[PDB]
Amino acid sequence: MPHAFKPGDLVFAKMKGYPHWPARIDDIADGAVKPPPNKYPIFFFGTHETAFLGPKDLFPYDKSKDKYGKPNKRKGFNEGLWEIQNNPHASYS
Ligand SMILES: CCC(=O)NCc1nnc2n1CCCC2
Repeated sequence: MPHAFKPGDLVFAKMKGYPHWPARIDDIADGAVKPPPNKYPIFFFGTHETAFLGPKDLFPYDKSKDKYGKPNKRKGFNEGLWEIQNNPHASYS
């Protein structure tokens, strides 16, 4: 059965106006800004941006990749597909 989300989990993450996007749950570094309650820090592959999202917008990657993991015209998306498949746990700073 499923656990709660934890840092390192791979997802497609949904935000208003964008396609379901390759992303990971991030850790919060010591001394860095924490997310609001009930929100997770989501690192978006390709764009390398971070937003705070709750589980309603987080789709586990294994289950969802058949539907959401196809090339898209949006800036950063196809780079993001490469990252989530080939080196999802790397430093992208
Ligand atoms: C998250 C930061 C933001 O609002 N910038 C717009 C934006 N541009 N590409 C993306 N995003 C959002 C999430 C999918 C990747």
